[PDB]
Amino acid sequence: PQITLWKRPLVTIKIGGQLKEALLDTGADDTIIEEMSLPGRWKPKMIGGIGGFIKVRQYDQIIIEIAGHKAIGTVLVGPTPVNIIGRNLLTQIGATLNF
Amino acid sequence: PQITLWKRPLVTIKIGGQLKEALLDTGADDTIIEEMSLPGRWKPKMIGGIGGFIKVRQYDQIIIEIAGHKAIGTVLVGPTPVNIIGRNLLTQIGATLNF
Ligand SMILES: CC(C)CN(C[C@@H](O)[C@H](Cc1ccccc1)NC(=O)O[C@H]1CO[C@H]2OCC[C@H]21)S(=O)(=O)c1ccc(N)cc1
Ligand SMILES: CC(C)CN(C[C@@H](O)[C@H](Cc1ccccc1)NC(=O)O[C@H]1CO[C@H]2OCC[C@H]21)S(=O)(=O)c1ccc(N)cc1
Ligand SMILES: [Cl-]
Ligand SMILES: [Cl-]
Ligand SMILES: [Cl-]
Repeated sequence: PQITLWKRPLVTIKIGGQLKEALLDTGADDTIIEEMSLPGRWKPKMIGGIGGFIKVRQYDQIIIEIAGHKAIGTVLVGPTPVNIIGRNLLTQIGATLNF
Repeated sequence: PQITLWKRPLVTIKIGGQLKEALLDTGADDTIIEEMSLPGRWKPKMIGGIGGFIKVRQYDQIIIEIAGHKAIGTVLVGPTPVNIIGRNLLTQIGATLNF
Protein backbone atom coordinates (compact mmCIF):
# COMPACT_ATOMS: atom_id res chain seq x y z
CA PRO A 1 0.00 0.00 0.00
CA GLN A 2 0.81 3.71 -0.08
CA ILE A 3 -0.20 4.92 3.40
CA THR A 4 -0.89 8.57 4.17
CA LEU A 5 -0.31 9.87 7.68
CA TRP A 6 -3.47 11.79 8.61
CA LYS A 7 -4.14 9.09 11.22
CA ARG A 8 -1.72 6.73 12.95
CA PRO A 9 -0.37 4.08 10.51
CA LEU A 10 -1.69 1.08 12.40
CA VAL A 11 -1.58 -2.32 10.71
CA THR A 12 -2.70 -5.80 11.44
CA ILE A 13 0.04 -8.04 12.76
CA LYS A 14 -0.04 -11.71 13.64
CA ILE A 15 2.22 -13.68 16.09
CA GLY A 16 1.46 -17.25 16.65
CA GLY A 17 -2.32 -17.40 16.96
CA GLN A 18 -2.67 -13.84 18.18
CA LEU A 19 -3.98 -11.05 15.94
CA LYS A 20 -2.98 -7.60 17.20
CA GLU A 21 -2.29 -4.22 15.70
CA ALA A 22 0.80 -2.04 15.79
CA LEU A 23 2.00 1.39 14.79
CA LEU A 24 4.44 1.56 11.91
CA ASP A 25 7.09 3.77 13.50
CA THR A 26 9.97 5.01 11.32
CA GLY A 27 11.28 6.74 14.43
CA ALA A 28 11.73 3.45 16.31
CA ASP A 29 14.93 1.51 15.86
CA ASP A 30 13.35 -1.66 17.27
CA THR A 31 9.90 -3.37 17.51
CA ILE A 32 8.13 -3.33 20.90
CA ILE A 33 4.80 -4.75 21.88
CA GLU A 34 2.98 -4.94 25.23
CA GLU A 35 2.39 -8.66 25.35
CA MET A 36 2.97 -11.90 23.48
CA SER A 37 1.24 -15.18 24.41
CA LEU A 38 3.34 -17.77 26.17
CA PRO A 39 6.67 -16.61 24.63
CA GLY A 40 9.16 -18.38 26.97
CA ARG A 41 12.38 -16.95 28.34
CA TRP A 42 13.68 -13.54 27.35
CA LYS A 43 16.90 -11.70 27.60
CA PRO A 44 16.86 -8.35 29.38
CA LYS A 45 17.44 -5.19 27.35
CA MET A 46 17.26 -1.45 27.97
CA ILE A 47 15.86 1.00 25.62
CA GLY A 48 15.27 4.71 25.56
CA GLY A 49 12.34 6.84 24.70
CA ILE A 50 11.33 10.48 25.12
CA GLY A 51 10.63 10.08 28.86
CA GLY A 52 13.58 8.04 29.99
CA PHE A 53 14.61 4.45 29.77
CA ILE A 54 12.69 1.20 30.22
CA LYS A 55 13.52 -2.40 30.83
CA VAL A 56 12.22 -4.70 28.12
CA ARG A 57 12.12 -8.42 27.34
CA GLN A 58 14.02 -9.42 24.21
CA TYR A 59 12.82 -12.34 22.07
CA ASP A 60 14.71 -13.33 18.93
CA GLN A 61 13.57 -15.19 15.81
CA ILE A 62 9.92 -14.30 16.13
CA ILE A 63 7.80 -15.03 13.08
CA ILE A 64 5.46 -12.08 12.65
CA GLU A 65 3.04 -11.17 9.90
CA ILE A 66 2.86 -7.39 9.40
CA ALA A 67 0.12 -6.07 7.14
CA GLY A 68 0.16 -9.40 5.34
CA HIS A 69 3.97 -9.54 4.90
CA LYS A 70 6.13 -12.09 6.71
CA ALA A 71 9.06 -11.01 8.81
CA ILE A 72 11.28 -12.94 11.18
CA GLY A 73 13.27 -11.07 13.79
CA THR A 74 13.58 -9.58 17.23
CA VAL A 75 10.50 -8.48 19.13
CA LEU A 76 10.76 -6.69 22.44
CA VAL A 77 7.99 -6.91 25.06
CA GLY A 78 7.80 -3.95 27.38
CA PRO A 79 5.86 -1.02 28.75
CA THR A 80 5.27 0.72 25.45
CA PRO A 81 2.07 2.78 25.42
CA VAL A 82 1.32 1.51 21.90
CA ASN A 83 2.63 -1.50 19.99
CA ILE A 84 5.32 -0.37 17.53
CA ILE A 85 6.92 -1.92 14.47
CA GLY A 86 10.37 -0.42 14.24
CA ARG A 87 12.97 -0.31 11.52
CA ASN A 88 14.39 -3.75 12.26
CA LEU A 89 11.19 -5.22 10.81
CA LEU A 90 10.13 -2.37 8.48
CA THR A 91 13.15 -3.11 6.30
CA GLN A 92 12.13 -6.80 6.03
CA ILE A 93 8.73 -5.90 4.59
CA GLY A 94 10.28 -3.42 2.15
CA ALA A 95 8.81 -0.29 3.70
CA THR A 96 10.05 3.08 2.56
CA LEU A 97 9.09 6.63 3.46
CA ASN A 98 8.37 8.70 0.26
CA PHE A 99 7.72 12.36 -0.56
CA PRO B 1 12.88 10.84 -2.41
CA GLN B 2 12.33 7.26 -1.48
CA ILE B 3 14.00 6.67 1.89
CA THR B 4 14.91 3.15 3.00
CA LEU B 5 15.01 2.36 6.68
CA TRP B 6 18.34 0.64 7.28
CA LYS B 7 19.39 3.75 9.23
CA ARG B 8 17.39 6.48 10.95
CA PRO B 9 15.47 8.69 8.44
CA LEU B 10 17.12 11.98 9.35
CA VAL B 11 16.66 14.94 7.01
CA THR B 12 17.72 18.57 6.91
CA ILE B 13 15.20 21.02 8.29
CA LYS B 14 15.17 24.80 8.45
CA ILE B 15 13.31 26.46 11.31
CA GLY B 16 13.90 30.00 12.59
CA GLY B 17 16.30 30.53 9.67
CA GLN B 18 18.50 27.81 11.30
CA LEU B 19 19.55 24.58 9.64
CA LYS B 20 19.05 21.53 11.83
CA GLU B 21 18.36 17.84 11.25
CA ALA B 22 15.39 15.84 12.44
CA LEU B 23 13.99 12.41 12.41
CA LEU B 24 11.02 11.69 10.15
CA ASP B 25 8.86 9.76 12.60
CA THR B 26 5.59 8.18 11.51
CA GLY B 27 5.13 7.08 15.14
CA ALA B 28 5.03 10.67 16.40
CA ASP B 29 1.65 12.38 16.31
CA ASP B 30 3.18 15.89 16.47
CA THR B 31 6.53 17.51 15.85
CA ILE B 32 9.01 18.13 18.75
CA ILE B 33 12.23 20.25 18.36
CA GLU B 34 14.98 20.68 20.97
CA GLU B 35 15.08 24.00 22.78
CA MET B 36 15.26 27.04 20.53
CA SER B 37 13.60 30.41 20.19
CA LEU B 38 10.38 30.68 18.17
CA PRO B 39 8.02 33.60 17.57
CA GLY B 40 4.62 34.18 18.99
CA ARG B 41 2.81 33.01 22.11
CA TRP B 42 3.23 29.46 23.34
CA LYS B 43 1.02 27.22 25.44
CA PRO B 44 2.27 24.64 27.98
CA LYS B 45 1.59 21.01 27.07
CA MET B 46 2.81 17.49 27.91
CA ILE B 47 3.62 14.63 25.60
CA GLY B 48 4.06 10.97 26.29
CA GLY B 49 5.88 7.96 24.96
CA ILE B 50 8.33 5.35 26.12
CA GLY B 51 9.49 6.19 29.60
CA GLY B 52 6.68 8.61 30.33
CA PHE B 53 5.81 12.20 29.75
CA ILE B 54 7.71 15.42 29.20
CA LYS B 55 6.73 19.10 29.40
CA VAL B 56 6.85 21.10 26.15
CA ARG B 57 5.97 24.54 24.78
CA GLN B 58 3.45 24.53 21.92
CA TYR B 59 3.95 27.13 19.19
CA ASP B 60 1.32 27.39 16.44
CA GLN B 61 1.61 28.20 12.76
CA ILE B 62 5.39 27.88 12.54
CA ILE B 63 7.16 27.74 9.16
CA ILE B 64 9.51 25.06 8.55
CA GLU B 65 11.29 23.56 5.64
CA ILE B 66 11.61 19.74 5.66
CA ALA B 67 14.15 18.36 3.15
CA GLY B 68 13.45 21.42 1.01
CA HIS B 69 9.66 21.33 1.33
CA LYS B 70 7.71 24.06 3.13
CA ALA B 71 5.26 23.16 5.88
CA ILE B 72 3.41 25.34 8.37
CA GLY B 73 1.96 24.01 11.57
CA THR B 74 2.34 23.33 15.25
CA VAL B 75 5.81 22.86 16.66
CA LEU B 76 6.46 21.61 20.19
CA VAL B 77 9.76 22.57 21.84
CA GLY B 78 11.21 20.55 24.70
CA PRO B 79 13.75 18.04 25.99
CA THR B 80 13.67 15.48 23.27
CA PRO B 81 16.97 13.71 22.55
CA VAL B 82 16.41 14.04 18.80
CA ASN B 83 14.45 16.54 16.74
CA ILE B 84 11.30 14.78 15.48
CA ILE B 85 9.04 15.62 12.56
CA GLY B 86 5.69 14.04 13.37
CA ARG B 87 2.59 13.34 11.37
CA ASN B 88 1.16 16.84 11.76
CA LEU B 89 3.91 18.11 9.42
CA LEU B 90 4.60 14.88 7.43
CA THR B 91 1.06 15.21 6.05
CA GLN B 92 1.83 18.74 4.85
CA ILE B 93 4.60 17.48 2.53
CA GLY B 94 2.62 14.45 1.33
CA ALA B 95 4.85 11.87 2.96
CA THR B 96 3.70 8.27 2.71
CA LEU B 97 4.78 4.83 3.84
CA ASN B 98 5.10 2.49 0.83
CA PHE B 99 5.50 -1.30 0.74
C1 LIG C 1 6.76 5.71 21.19
C2 LIG C 1 5.89 6.39 20.16
C3 LIG C 1 4.47 5.89 20.23
C4 LIG C 1 5.93 7.90 20.26
N1 LIG C 1 7.29 8.46 20.10
C5 LIG C 1 7.77 8.44 18.71
C6 LIG C 1 8.80 7.33 18.49
O1 LIG C 1 9.04 7.18 17.09
C7 LIG C 1 10.14 7.52 19.22
C8 LIG C 1 11.01 8.69 18.71
C9 LIG C 1 12.32 8.78 19.50
C10 LIG C 1 13.51 8.43 18.86
C11 LIG C 1 14.72 8.50 19.56
C12 LIG C 1 14.71 8.91 20.86
C13 LIG C 1 13.52 9.26 21.48
C14 LIG C 1 12.34 9.20 20.82
N2 LIG C 1 10.89 6.28 19.14
C15 LIG C 1 11.09 5.49 20.22
O2 LIG C 1 10.76 5.69 21.41
O3 LIG C 1 11.75 4.39 19.81
C16 LIG C 1 12.28 3.52 20.88
C17 LIG C 1 12.16 2.06 20.29
O4 LIG C 1 13.24 1.97 19.34
C18 LIG C 1 14.34 2.72 19.91
O5 LIG C 1 14.85 3.53 18.89
C19 LIG C 1 14.62 4.93 19.17
C20 LIG C 1 14.39 5.01 20.67
C21 LIG C 1 13.79 3.66 21.00
S1 LIG C 1 7.68 9.76 21.07
O6 LIG C 1 9.01 10.19 20.69
O7 LIG C 1 7.46 9.31 22.38
C22 LIG C 1 6.61 11.10 20.74
C23 LIG C 1 5.38 11.12 21.34
C24 LIG C 1 4.49 12.13 20.98
C25 LIG C 1 4.84 13.12 20.04
N3 LIG C 1 3.99 14.14 19.65
C26 LIG C 1 6.10 13.04 19.47
C27 LIG C 1 6.96 12.06 19.82
C1 LIG D 1 10.53 23.19 27.08
C2 LIG D 1 10.58 23.84 28.46
C3 LIG D 1 11.19 25.19 28.32
C4 LIG D 1 9.17 23.68 29.02
N1 LIG D 1 9.15 24.26 30.35
C5 LIG D 1 9.44 23.26 31.37
C6 LIG D 1 10.30 23.84 32.50
O1 LIG D 1 10.15 22.99 33.63
C7 LIG D 1 11.74 24.11 32.12
C8 LIG D 1 12.56 22.80 31.86
C9 LIG D 1 14.00 23.17 31.63
C10 LIG D 1 15.00 22.77 32.50
C11 LIG D 1 16.35 23.13 32.24
C12 LIG D 1 16.60 23.89 31.10
C13 LIG D 1 15.62 24.29 30.23
C14 LIG D 1 14.31 23.94 30.47
N2 LIG D 1 12.37 24.87 33.22
C15 LIG D 1 12.78 26.14 33.01
O2 LIG D 1 12.52 26.84 32.07
O3 LIG D 1 13.53 26.49 34.08
C16 LIG D 1 13.92 27.87 34.08
C17 LIG D 1 14.21 28.24 35.52
O4 LIG D 1 15.55 27.94 35.74
C18 LIG D 1 16.26 28.27 34.55
O5 LIG D 1 17.32 27.40 34.33
C19 LIG D 1 16.76 26.33 33.56
C20 LIG D 1 15.90 27.04 32.52
C21 LIG D 1 15.28 28.14 33.38
S1 LIG D 1 7.81 25.28 30.65
O6 LIG D 1 7.78 26.13 29.48
O7 LIG D 1 7.97 26.09 31.86
C22 LIG D 1 6.25 24.55 30.79
C23 LIG D 1 5.75 24.21 32.00
C24 LIG D 1 4.82 23.21 32.12
C25 LIG D 1 4.38 22.51 30.97
N3 LIG D 1 3.47 21.52 31.05
C26 LIG D 1 4.92 22.89 29.77
C27 LIG D 1 5.82 23.88 29.68
CL1 LIG E 1 -9.48 7.66 7.32
CL1 LIG F 1 -3.29 -3.87 7.89
CL1 LIG G 1 5.68 -18.81 28.69
